[PDB]
Amino acid sequence: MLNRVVLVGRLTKDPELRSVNVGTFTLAVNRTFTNAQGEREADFINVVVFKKQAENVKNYLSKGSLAGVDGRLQTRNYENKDGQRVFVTEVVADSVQFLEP
Amino acid sequence: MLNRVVLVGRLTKDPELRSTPNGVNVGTFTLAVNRTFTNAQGEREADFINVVVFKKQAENVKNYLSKGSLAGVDGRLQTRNYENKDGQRVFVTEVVADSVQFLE
Amino acid sequence: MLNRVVLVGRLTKDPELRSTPNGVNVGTFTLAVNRTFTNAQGEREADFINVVVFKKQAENVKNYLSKGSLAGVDGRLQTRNYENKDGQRVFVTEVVADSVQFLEPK
Amino acid sequence: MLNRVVLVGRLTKDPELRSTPNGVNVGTFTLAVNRTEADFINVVVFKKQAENVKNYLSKGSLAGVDGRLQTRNVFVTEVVADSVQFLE
Repeated sequence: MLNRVVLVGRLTKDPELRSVNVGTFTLAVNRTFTNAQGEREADFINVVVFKKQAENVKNYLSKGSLAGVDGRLQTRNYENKDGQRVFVTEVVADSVQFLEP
Repeated sequence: MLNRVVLVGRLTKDPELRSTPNGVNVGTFTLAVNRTFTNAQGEREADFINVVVFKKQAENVKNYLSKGSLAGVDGRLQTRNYENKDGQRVFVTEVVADSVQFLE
Repeated sequence: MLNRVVLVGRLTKDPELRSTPNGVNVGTFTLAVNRTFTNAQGEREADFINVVVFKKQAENVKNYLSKGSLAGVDGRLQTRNYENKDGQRVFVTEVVADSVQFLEPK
Repeated sequence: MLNRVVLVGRLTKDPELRSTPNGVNVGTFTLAVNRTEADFINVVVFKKQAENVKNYLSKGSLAGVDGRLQTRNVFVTEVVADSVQFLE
């Protein structure tokens, strides 16, 4: 079934590599509208990359970089230290685009 | 900034409709999108995505969609975070649908 | 740069298979995807989008899909331009599909 | 049925102004999207958003587009945009 996600945003932090081996960062995607006082909210979207795509993100992207992301939405579920269940939704990037020279 | 999500899937359960303290309709359902590839043993697994609609979009999805209905969703990916009963910080990301298309 | 198209529609005709100078099979069909809004005349028009598939995916669409089959298409949008006898130009726009989903039974 | 197109590229010229028979304003530009050789995709915007694009974007500017795909006739298919997002 069809599953497609496209985002442009800026990384909140420097990307992490993680593992089997996965590259990870979170993208702040400003909304296109504001309230009457110009306050603009954002969404903080976790993205995961693999292989050379994971390598490209590690060598090009840093805190604050504007990036383009194209992928699938995948959901998983785990339990943590305190004994709580966490519901995870993320973008698994099929192609990431560095939008800055 | 660009924010676009398009999915096709089937509802896992029947949709729920509600009215905020302010009296606008909010519709909720979860969409199961089978993957296009297979896992290490040849299984095709699914993803279970929470979708949100408002206003007439929420009404029409409530009266027309039921458990198992094939639907296409066009919208944006939005993130929230709250502190629920047990006392947890819970991070929710969900699809806010600009248009739901009844495919059956 | 990002280039992304997601469509659902019904095939206008039955799909075509062909095999290039090299051997690879190329699948061809065009999709009628009705608009979500209405015209000044109160009913619903569609847009007719050419789709291109390759390799085994193109085989399946030839073996499974027919005129009227509802299908979903995911891919990238391509533009090229070439000619013919009247050596003047044909402007083609199409979607080359990364994945097709057959939304009806067969 | 679903019809969504999302691109990022650069305008080949400055966007143009124009209006329909019924006086509605239209802004056009063609978008040079890069493969990863380019694709050259015409984009249409409407009403006030045409005033937006004409002020914000010029030849070479990096814009993202989000919208529907539409056919017209001389066959022509364009991207009717729901929002152009000025990135540079």
